[PDB]
Amino acid sequence: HMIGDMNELLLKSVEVLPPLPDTVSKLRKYVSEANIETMKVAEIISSDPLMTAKLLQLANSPYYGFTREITTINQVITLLGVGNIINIVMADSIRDNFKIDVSPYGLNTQNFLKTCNEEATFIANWLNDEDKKLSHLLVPCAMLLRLGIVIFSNFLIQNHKDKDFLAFLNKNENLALAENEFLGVDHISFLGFLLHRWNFDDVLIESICFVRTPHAAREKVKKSAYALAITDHLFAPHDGSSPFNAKAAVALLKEAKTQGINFDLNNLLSKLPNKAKENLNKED
Repeated sequence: HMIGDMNELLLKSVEVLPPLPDTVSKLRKYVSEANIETMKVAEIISSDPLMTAKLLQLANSPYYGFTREITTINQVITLLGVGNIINIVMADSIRDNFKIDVSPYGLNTQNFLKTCNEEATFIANWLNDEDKKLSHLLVPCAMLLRLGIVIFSNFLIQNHKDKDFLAFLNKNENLALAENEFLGVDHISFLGFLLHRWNFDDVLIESICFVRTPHAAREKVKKSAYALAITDHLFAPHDGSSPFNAKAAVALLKEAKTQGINFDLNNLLSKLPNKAKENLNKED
């Protein structure tokens, strides 16, 4: 009600975040059957929005003295070690009631999580050769973006507003308007508040915050804001890779080029998901 209050409630709601059950299963299998490879651990974590957030938070903590300097899952693994990561992923907060459930947004949770992994996979596929440093930054950006609606959904469910929210959203078809109506804030703004409070790096934060206006970001944030917006047009849960959104992704690559940010047009096109490729010529 007071500008900034909702932000603090939401913050409290994510003081404990569980891992995805799939992360727990994959990590337990890999560990039981292993000596440890960091890359295999990274591959499991990198598709988990919740662990991405908690692990980056812990890694940017004053305890380690690299505050606001850790932005990648590889850096996280390097700083934290696999031992801490295992212990955090296997942990069980018995009394904790965090719900991993995007049904308030009209989404199938299992499909949403599977598409998160396809998006993570796409980013690496698209950029690991072309711009490896950007790929390493961008996967966490995209996962953190996806965490927005996971946090919002849990909050709505904990507070018995999820049904009213879904009804409103089903009827009105605009996420930010529904969020402002029920929470007083949108999830992208909240992510900016949240990630600043948790000592994340400013370029990562601002890539997320400027995803809707990448041209308006600071010069050093533009490349990643553009790349995140391209990805989001392709992988957004509600309308990712629609004719409109597929075209809009390609267009954005060409706009970034006008400012001397060089994405290879052909490389993106050849790497587009099938849905997007097939939609590129259809009417909006």
